[PDB]
Amino acid sequence: IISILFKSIFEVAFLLIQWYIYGFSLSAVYTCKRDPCPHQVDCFLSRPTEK
Amino acid sequence: IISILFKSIFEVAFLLIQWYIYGFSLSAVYTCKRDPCPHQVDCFLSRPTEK
Repeated sequence: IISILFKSIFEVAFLLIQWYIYGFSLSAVYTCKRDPCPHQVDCFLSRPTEK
Repeated sequence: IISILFKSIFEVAFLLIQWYIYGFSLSAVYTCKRDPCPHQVDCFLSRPTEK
């Protein structure tokens, strides 16, 4: 029973991190605001619909 | 005297137009905010000091 608890705890813990980090959809255009790039740039993904 | 005052008001009008539009010093980096470009770009001039 302890193993069956741990299997579900790991499963819901991995679902929560994916919900927090990425979302559940991918747009086609990303806007990036890092260095050494200037003010704001646009980047275009690869297969946003098939993923 | 009417010719002289006409040429002086023309002179001061052109000085005021140049003060309003350009200023009196060119920087070396311009920030451009126009379509069809993306969000904000920056363009480098040519000889900003000799001008």
